[PDB]
Amino acid sequence: GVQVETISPGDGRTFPKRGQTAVVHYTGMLEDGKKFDSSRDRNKPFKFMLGKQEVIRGWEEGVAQMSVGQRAKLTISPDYAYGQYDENLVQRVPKDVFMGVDELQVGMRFLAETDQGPVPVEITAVEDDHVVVDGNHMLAGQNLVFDVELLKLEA
Repeated sequence: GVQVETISPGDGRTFPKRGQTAVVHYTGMLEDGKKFDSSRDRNKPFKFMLGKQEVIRGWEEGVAQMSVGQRAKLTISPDYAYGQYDENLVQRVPKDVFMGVDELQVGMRFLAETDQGPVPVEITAVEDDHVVVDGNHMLAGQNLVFDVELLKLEA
């Protein structure tokens, strides 16, 4: 699930509700603390509507527990973030499928035709007779930690 630890208190009175626009500054990190996203690095607060599923479940339920002005640590499990690692989204392609006359790089990300539709995949390994294509989210299976400050509530 998601756990909320207060960093700085809010007003303890105004809390997000469905359909309301929450305005936040956030820093996203892996469990070890390595940063992967931060609205503060863009100098732009991040806005999202509660209940619209514009953010992960840990945010939907975690930010709802925060009052305006509050800064809090959100500890989020994979099921409440970008999901567990899906082994069905990893496959070995015999290399014949790829038909470029120029470099085919490990780490290249692109939209591939999948049974679920055109979705992003990544070449994570190339072997002599096989290419490993991984469609998992880059953060799949990762416990995440967010520094979130609820700057405003709007509607």
